[PDB]
Amino acid sequence: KSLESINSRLQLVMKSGKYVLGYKQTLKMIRQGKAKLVILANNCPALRKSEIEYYAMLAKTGVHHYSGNNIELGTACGKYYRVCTLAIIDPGDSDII
Repeated sequence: KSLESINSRLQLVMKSGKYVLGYKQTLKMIRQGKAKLVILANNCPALRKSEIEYYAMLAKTGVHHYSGNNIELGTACGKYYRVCTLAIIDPGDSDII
């Protein structure tokens, strides 16, 4: 995996792609086979990381383990709250996949 940060690519998804935020919707999208890529912050709860990784494995869906924390991920998503996980359904114009 490249050392390059995904931050700018994530911003491109926010602007041009399709995505969901949060455990409930991320898990739903994984389980329905709609998730093209899942992202997890480094300070997500361990039990939640494990659950998401497990279901993503069954769905053959890639998981990118974000190098930063949920403050950084929330900020990269243009939110004013912490974000632990999201599922990208359509990358739009981002070469993120």
